Amino acid sequence: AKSRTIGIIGAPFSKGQPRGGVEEGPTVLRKAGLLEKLKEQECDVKDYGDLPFADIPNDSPFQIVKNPRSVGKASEQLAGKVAEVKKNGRISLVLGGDHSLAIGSISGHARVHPDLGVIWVDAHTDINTPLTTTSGNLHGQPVSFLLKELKGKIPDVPGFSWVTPCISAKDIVYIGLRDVDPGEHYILKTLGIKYFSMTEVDRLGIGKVMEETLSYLLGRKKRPIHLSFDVDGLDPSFTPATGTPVVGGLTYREGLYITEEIYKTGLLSGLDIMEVNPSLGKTPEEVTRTVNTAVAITLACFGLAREGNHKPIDYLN
Amino acid sequence: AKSRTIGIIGAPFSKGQPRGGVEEGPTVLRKAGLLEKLKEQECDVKDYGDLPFADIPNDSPFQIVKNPRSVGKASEQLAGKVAEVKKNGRISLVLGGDHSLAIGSISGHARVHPDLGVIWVDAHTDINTPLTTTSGNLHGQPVSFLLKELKGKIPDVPGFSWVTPCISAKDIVYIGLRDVDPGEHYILKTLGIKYFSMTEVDRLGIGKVMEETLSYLLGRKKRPIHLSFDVDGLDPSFTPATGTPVVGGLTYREGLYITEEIYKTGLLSGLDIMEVNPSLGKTPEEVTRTVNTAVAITLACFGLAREGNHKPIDYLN
Amino acid sequence: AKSRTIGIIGAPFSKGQPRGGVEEGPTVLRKAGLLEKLKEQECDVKDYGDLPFADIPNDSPFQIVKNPRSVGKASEQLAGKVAEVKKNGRISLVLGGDHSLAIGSISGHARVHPDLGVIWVDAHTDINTPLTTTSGNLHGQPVSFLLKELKGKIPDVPGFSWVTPCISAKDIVYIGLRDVDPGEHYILKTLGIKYFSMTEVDRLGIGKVMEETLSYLLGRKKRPIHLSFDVDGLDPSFTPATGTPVVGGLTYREGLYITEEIYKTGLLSGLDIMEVNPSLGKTPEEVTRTVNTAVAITLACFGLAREGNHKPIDYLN
Ligand SMILES: N[C@H]1CN[C@H](C(=O)O)[C@@H]1CCC[B-](O)(O)O
Ligand SMILES: N[C@H]1CN[C@H](C(=O)O)[C@@H]1CCC[B-](O)(O)O
Ligand SMILES: N[C@H]1CN[C@H](C(=O)O)[C@@H]1CCC[B-](O)(O)O
Ligand SMILES: [Mn+2]
Ligand SMILES: [Mn+2]
Ligand SMILES: [Mn+2]
Ligand SMILES: [Mn+2]
Ligand SMILES: [Mn+2]
Ligand SMILES: [Mn+2]
Repeated sequence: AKSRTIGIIGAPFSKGQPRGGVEEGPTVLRKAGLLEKLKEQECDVKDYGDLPFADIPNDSPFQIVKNPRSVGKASEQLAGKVAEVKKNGRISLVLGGDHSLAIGSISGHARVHPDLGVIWVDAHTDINTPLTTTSGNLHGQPVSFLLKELKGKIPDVPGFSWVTPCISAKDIVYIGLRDVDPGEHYILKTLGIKYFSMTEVDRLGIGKVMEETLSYLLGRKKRPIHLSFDVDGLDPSFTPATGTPVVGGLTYREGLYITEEIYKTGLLSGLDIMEVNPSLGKTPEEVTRTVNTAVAITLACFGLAREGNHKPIDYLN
Repeated sequence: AKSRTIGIIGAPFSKGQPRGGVEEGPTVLRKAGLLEKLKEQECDVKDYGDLPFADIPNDSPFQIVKNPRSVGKASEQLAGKVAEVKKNGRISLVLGGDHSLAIGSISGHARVHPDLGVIWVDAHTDINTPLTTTSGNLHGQPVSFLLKELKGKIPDVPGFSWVTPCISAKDIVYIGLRDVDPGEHYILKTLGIKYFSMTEVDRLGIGKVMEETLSYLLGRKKRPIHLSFDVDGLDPSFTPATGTPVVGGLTYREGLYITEEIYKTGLLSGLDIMEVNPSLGKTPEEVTRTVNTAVAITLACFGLAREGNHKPIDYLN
Repeated sequence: AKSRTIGIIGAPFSKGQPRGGVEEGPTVLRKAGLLEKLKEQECDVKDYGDLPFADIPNDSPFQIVKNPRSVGKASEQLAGKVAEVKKNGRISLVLGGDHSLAIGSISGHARVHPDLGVIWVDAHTDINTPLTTTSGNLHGQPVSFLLKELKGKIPDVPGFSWVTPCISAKDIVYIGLRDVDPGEHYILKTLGIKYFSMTEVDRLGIGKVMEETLSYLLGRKKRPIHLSFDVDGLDPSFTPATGTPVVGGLTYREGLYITEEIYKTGLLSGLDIMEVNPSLGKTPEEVTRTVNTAVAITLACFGLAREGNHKPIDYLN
């Protein structure tokens, strides 16, 4: 089935942020048996392997922006790989790797499906520009590079000349926001982007959040869905092995609900599983908890339901 | 009052599953002060003791089905004990023991009140038949033995010739589901059983879940309610000393809400507190946490309200 | 701005309850950087200091009521300090200290704003009278001293002759109740006080809870809001270093939701942050978790939003 035909892309890349270990995310998600688990769920899985990201020595900052050429090149390569998977009629499944890789993942997905609408699950908006950033970490900026409305607000950053903004402010929905920088809040409000911060989740419940998200993106006409999932979108009691944990996040149940609802549209076309950092657990159990939650999230995207699943056969015979 | 008149039955039985210790459930719930706590809540409590379950040596399997004669006999004896408590005008309170004991609890209760509706609080449906089961553990099959629509799908299992299905698929509501076998999902869907898996709980909220459950069972006419509570229905952060724990369960609040709402009907007629296994805690605190949550759930069933309680006297005099 | 103009009052007082350490609540909230954090959020903060509470030797009980003169005097002094802050056109921010101090905090606030409405966030009603109390702890009685409908039910307690009931039963809404004494439940029902015990929160969701609370208090016309927040209203998994912890409380998210909603009215006029006890943590982390949650609560009251905040400047220039 279309909704269960997958192309796995490993993106072992960490230079969009300063914490070592996020490059081990594809390895640990594979070691947990993600591919096997998906195959046991009637998925047609093709593994495109782990992208080689050749070292760029002397990758000096663009102002405060760290490793621009490396981040630019990794996303550029990933865009080509995602476009190939999309041309092969498969849902692209990007195993990260820091969230700067979403530049390549969506850009690549938008080359084959330009009418796509994004669902961004994160505690963070990742919408800082190279000029509003105070950290210079590119995993906090991918959305600014992708938005058509911010063309003219993005300076010429080395490694990013290949980037053409592929999404309008109306084609993205945020879910799980709770750590937004002033520049980002300003951008979010002046561009009128649709979002459900934890405040809206608390007000409405995840049921109405999903009803509104899917209606806002798909109401007019069915279109492909790109879900960019930052594991820090979920509460640190579920995904603690991550770079930027923020308290009061989405529960394990809320995460499964989001992904179950997306599955049920039959329109998932791209998926990013990001910011899993296996060297950031306080104990080895914190690492396995994060990886297991990330696996459970991914499996929900491709049909795994809490009410159960069965094959189209008579089990009472 | 009818809703606070109780007959306690201990069912120290473990052979419906492979993990030792669940037979200690009645002991540990009693030691926690359950009887005394109920009496402090204006309950008329009579203790019918712990059933003796005389050893059946040479209880060889029926195909893959383990200890069929022992499970069959324990349920058969429990049905007789429950029918006696029901004849004595008391709400039967079965302290388990594994969930295969629900065969006897509900069969026994249905002898006195054949019009009863069942609320099944669990992470599992427990509706495998002796032919769909892959484990052969009878705690995973009690509902299949009880359903009238499955008559002809249940083979002649040694120890179960006394069983006559007493409930129709429309007389049961499941709450908390999150671990359903394929055969069970097939049965659940083809029989059109009403259920609220974690997915529906997430979508609707526990408020609407309870409104729908009580309307669905009591809308046509008021009838007696049998609540079969498996402690694994709740999240393992609340009930960890249990055999088959599954992440993402019902919260402590959701468990208290379900039982509050049932109490308020004035129609609770039978209660099962099952799967408490005091030898399955990782620490002694995990055991006391489980037992305390089970006690709290029980007290809500017999009137303990979070808003408070008061006697019909003038407290300001 | 009115909603961000604050007068800080430290109330290091513990004699309304028997557990030592709650007098250290103002110290630990200050050490966490509360004042500085408020100033970084565009608040105009004036610090009125920590009240000196002189020892009252020979403070004999009034029946079972412990330290009546000390509790009466601390509240009396606090009422004078709150009235001063209110006359200076600032929102009074009381850092406690036990909940007995709410006698002084609301009485003082009502002298300047007699039309105020009270939101009481707590696991408890604190509405026991000196005659319904079984513990004799005055932090479990402040509402009874304040209610006009209970005039004639409050005996002449030494230290409280200065007290004039300033609020009617219709001017108070409780949120998070789950541990109510019989006498308190009787008072709550016979006076017809509006409340959302954890049962109503579970039923309605915090969104509807807040909608109803604000409509019930502000419906007729805008009036000043007094939020008396007891950190035990929140679940002990968020605020464990407190005297009277009760399981199944409001979540970190729900607490922030209540305070974000109150901020948005622009009508917060009085705030109490009570029952933080830094000597009641099991680990040093339990203390920092409680203090951090209490800081987050206070900050949402003065504008800190989870969707983010920005200054009225062009961030894209
Ligand atoms: N503290 C946040 C908000 N802004 C910061 C930045 O701009 O560097 C961090 C970005 C998180 C990226 B993430 O969502 O992929 O984790
Ligand atoms: N993992 C579940 C689903 N089905 C399995 C089986 O058929 O043996 C397990 C039974 C649990 C019993 B219980 O609900 O009483 O806890
Ligand atoms: N268990 C409660 C209810 N009544 C008791 C009392 O009257 O002393 C306890 C007081 C807690 C007050 B507090 O909310 O300020 O913590
Ligand atoms: Mn991100
Ligand atoms: Mn993030
Ligand atoms: Mn069960
Ligand atoms: Mn179960
Ligand atoms: Mn209080
Ligand atoms: Mn309290």
